[PDB]
Amino acid sequence: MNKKSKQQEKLYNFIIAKSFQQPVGSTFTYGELRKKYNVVCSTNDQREVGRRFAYWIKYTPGLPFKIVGTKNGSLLYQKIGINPC
Repeated sequence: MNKKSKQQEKLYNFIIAKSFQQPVGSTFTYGELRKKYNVVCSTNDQREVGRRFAYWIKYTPGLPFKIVGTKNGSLLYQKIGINPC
């Protein structure tokens, strides 16, 4: 919608790109990707992006990711292969 937080858009755009850059087979959590973000942001902005990410990945079809378990109380994702055959 029209109104939005510039700060969360930036962190989210980064998390998305960083997830796609994961090599095939690698496992990761949101917090592992978040800690590689160079800019400081509030805990509030971290958790909002975390949840927008957790639902993007779980309900957007055709993404090269799946859930494989948990790690340190967070969901554990895995980058999977994109190009069968």
